[PDB]
Amino acid sequence: MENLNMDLLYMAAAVMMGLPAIGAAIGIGILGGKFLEGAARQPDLIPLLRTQFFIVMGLVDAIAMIAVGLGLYVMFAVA
Repeated sequence: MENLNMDLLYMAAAVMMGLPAIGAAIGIGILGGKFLEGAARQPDLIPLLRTQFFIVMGLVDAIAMIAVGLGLYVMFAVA
């Protein structure tokens, strides 16, 4: 209700803050690498537009979830 809802919002937001180290790091490294394999075959390819979409959508999982979730983690526990 009061403290239990603040423990739940905190724990999900810090779990979300670490999630980009799997998600958006596979976005840049593996779906930028697989993008450049697509550009060597055909520079306007359908799996090129999939992999380039996951370059932006990956590294934006990084920016949004790291700043909102590290913000909430430090507000509840450190204060």
